[PDB]
Amino acid sequence: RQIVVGICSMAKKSKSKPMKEILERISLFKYITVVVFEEEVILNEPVENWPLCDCLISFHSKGFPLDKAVAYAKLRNPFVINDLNMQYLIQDRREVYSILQAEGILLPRYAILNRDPNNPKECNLIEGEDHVEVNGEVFQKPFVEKPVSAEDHNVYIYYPTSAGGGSQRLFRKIGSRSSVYSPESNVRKTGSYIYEEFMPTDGTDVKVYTVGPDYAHAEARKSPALDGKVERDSEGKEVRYPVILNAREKLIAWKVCLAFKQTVCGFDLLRANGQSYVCDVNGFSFVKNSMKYYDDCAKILGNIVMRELAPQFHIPWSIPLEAED
Ligand SMILES: O=P(O)(O)O[C@@H]1[C@@H](OCc2ccccc2)[C@H](OP(=O)(O)O)[C@@H](OP(=O)(O)O)[C@@H](OCc2ccccc2)[C@H]1OP(=O)(O)O
Ligand SMILES: Nc1ncnc2c1ncn2[C@@H]1O[C@H](COP(=O)(O)OP(=O)(O)NP(=O)(O)O)[C@@H](O)[C@H]1O
Ligand SMILES: [Mg+2]
Ligand SMILES: [Mg+2]
Ligand SMILES: [Mg+2]
Repeated sequence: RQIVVGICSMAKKSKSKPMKEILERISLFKYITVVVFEEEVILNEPVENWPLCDCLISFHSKGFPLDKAVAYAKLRNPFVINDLNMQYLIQDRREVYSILQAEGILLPRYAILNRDPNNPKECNLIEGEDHVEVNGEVFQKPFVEKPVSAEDHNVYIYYPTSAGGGSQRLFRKIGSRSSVYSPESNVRKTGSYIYEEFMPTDGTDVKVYTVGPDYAHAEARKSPALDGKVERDSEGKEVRYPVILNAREKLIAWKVCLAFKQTVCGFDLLRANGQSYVCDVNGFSFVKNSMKYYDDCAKILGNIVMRELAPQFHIPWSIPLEAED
């Protein structure tokens, strides 16, 4: 019998072009059958009625019942590609940063401001014109202010007086824009935030996409900290710039993939001051518009499934070679 790979995510993800590109390729594996769980089933059926699988690829996005996925994995005990419980922690930037620190991964100097919504003024924040003090720790402008919820993309950057003051307000892309300037120079007064040092890059962010700990694709985009206008080619796709990871960065990718237990993992790197700093870990994420990524990702995922489960199924399997980039 076939080894069944189950895909469990919201339909927007399960029917996305990159998902479909990868699944058609995984399906080329002789002994693998792919089953995509229907969103209506995920949302409305108890987990006892969900399809069986031997290997589970499942990940959280908006509206996804992560508690049900975890209960399904508990019930059926499949081989899990991206750990489900870690996906609760990935929603909280404080937990992400704590894991990165515990792994010796360079990240911006930071402090957490936890604010009681009942007594918002009592928290340990002192604000000057050109700096803040968070639990006594000083951040000179420019600094970054991130909501503790990793799903809240309202990240603000505060400029020093020497550069005109005010702030850049980033947000989930709305059309041709990913940020805007604001004359406001004072920090937000409601909510809990991570404050961190601004790392000077060349104006680009590096996005890294792992498929297991030994393969990572990287590419760069214009930072929204810049001016907020999204760069587009004549075709209307967002401009992306080529990146090859250095030896240190390839190790970063290995560590992030393993520490978060996300085989398929996206994260952000800031190249600054001759080092590379992780500033965000997003979990499950596919590269778009690269035929070579689709090929490599599907092959790697298929080989992981076979290596783990071929002996159980008495299917003969010799471990092949695999790419890094
Ligand atoms: O609801 P918001 O937190 O504000 O943002 C959603 C995106 O969901 C982010 C999210 C929220 C909760 C958990 C994980 C991820 C969601 O991402 P995904 O998790 O579905 O990938 C995003 O879609 P995409 O990544 O495809 O751009 C938007 O969802 C629109 C939406 C749909 C249904 C109800 C509300 C909102 C977007 O909504 P708006 O455009 O109205 O802000
Ligand atoms: N410490 C920093 N120094 C300089 N730039 C930063 C810093 N932190 C964040 N940024 C910039 O601000 C952007 C958004 O911050 P990030 O921590 O990536 O938030 P996000 O909202 O989780 N993004 P994503 O989940 O990738 O959609 C980054 O891509 C960088 O361009
Ligand atoms: Mg097949
Ligand atoms: Mg990011
Ligand atoms: Mg993020």
